[PDB]
Amino acid sequence: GSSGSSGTPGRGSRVTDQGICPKHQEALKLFCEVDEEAICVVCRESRSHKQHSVVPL
Ligand SMILES: [Zn+2]
Ligand SMILES: [Zn+2]
Repeated sequence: GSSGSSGTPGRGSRVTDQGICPKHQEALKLFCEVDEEAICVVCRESRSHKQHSVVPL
């Protein structure tokens, strides 16, 4: 009985879902708990994710 116990280690230990919004280009410091996508201060204020319960990444 064999098994594909082969894989590569994942280094980093740092968040990446807080880069920059490709819309307003603002430091992503919030995450829409309604769309499940990282957003920026502008996005949150934007009616787009304004009504959505956004949280501080
Ligand atoms: Zn934005
Ligand atoms: Zn949203």
